[PDB]
Amino acid sequence: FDLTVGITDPEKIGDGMNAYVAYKVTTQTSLPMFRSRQFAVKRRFSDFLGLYEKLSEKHSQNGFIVPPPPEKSLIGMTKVKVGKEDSSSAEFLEKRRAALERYLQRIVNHPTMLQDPDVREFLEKEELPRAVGTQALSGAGLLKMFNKATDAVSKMTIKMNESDIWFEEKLQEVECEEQRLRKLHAVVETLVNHRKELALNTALFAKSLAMLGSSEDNTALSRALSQLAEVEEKIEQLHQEQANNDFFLLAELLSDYIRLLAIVRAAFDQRMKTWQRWQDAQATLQKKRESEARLLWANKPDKLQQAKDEITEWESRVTQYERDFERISTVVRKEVTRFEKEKSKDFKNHVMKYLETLLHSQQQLAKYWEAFLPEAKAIS
Repeated sequence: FDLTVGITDPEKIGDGMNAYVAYKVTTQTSLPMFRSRQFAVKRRFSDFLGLYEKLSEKHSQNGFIVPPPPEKSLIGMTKVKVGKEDSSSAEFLEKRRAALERYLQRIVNHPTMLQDPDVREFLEKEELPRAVGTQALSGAGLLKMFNKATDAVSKMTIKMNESDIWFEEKLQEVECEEQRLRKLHAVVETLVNHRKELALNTALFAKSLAMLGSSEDNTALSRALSQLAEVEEKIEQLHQEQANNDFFLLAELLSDYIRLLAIVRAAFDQRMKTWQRWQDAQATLQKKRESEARLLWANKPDKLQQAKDEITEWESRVTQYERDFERISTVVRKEVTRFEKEKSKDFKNHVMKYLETLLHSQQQLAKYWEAFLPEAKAIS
């Protein structure tokens, strides 16, 4: 609907390792679910992240993807792309703001799940939202580790279902995706390596004019070289700004593509879990109760009514699983059609960044080269 935020208020408590900021959020969307219709909240970086990961666990157990926030607490410390949570204090605040508004736009991008009242009232107020969210409670961590170790053994026969007709595309694109993101972000790290010393070389190009000041001083030469100074500074500013912004755009796109793909691979892993749930449910309910029917001639009506209500309730649970297969697959239809429209949306976003680079390149290159035109038609 309406989302126009102003990220302000750098309330720094500690500097260096994982700086926590109560930053301003100008809360739009004046729909009548939002009470005051004009309000701005503060959001403390120690507070809302843990509660949002709690709510992310909640809408993960019914089954959805999460938008990645600015990450911390073993998520923003262990190989986001390199690491360095020490740098999230003063210089990568712009990276925090960028991925923060990516997170906010992806919050907007689930309009069916946008009608969640608790997170709307929490982002609607500024209440210092429940500061116990900074946490280390990974007792489910090793649990899901050996669950992943079991799924890596027992995924194969369930892959052969109708799931294959929907997963062969995702497997092909995740193989091509990990190949192209390996190559592309390796190019990004080499860009981080050499664009900075390229900017330093442009600074030494400027200092070469003082080196010319240590030589013959002719003013016709001096005007030309002092004009070339601001020429190379404009060129350095333009393409270094492009090499910064478009490349961390594509880096954030690769990162949240990785995280959303990991979420949906985990979701199909839970669908395989529900497969083995109904499978061993049916195996116990049939084998054990036809072993009771087998043991009819231990004649009492106790195991007869036990057989009856056990097969009734537990095959009702089996039918719950076989209907929840269409429920989970329908949720999969929803979130993968969300993926096609979201891929279209952020492909449009980085392609409008490309043609926006073309547009500001057109108007900037045009304006300062026509500003250089009279001093090209005259002495430089």
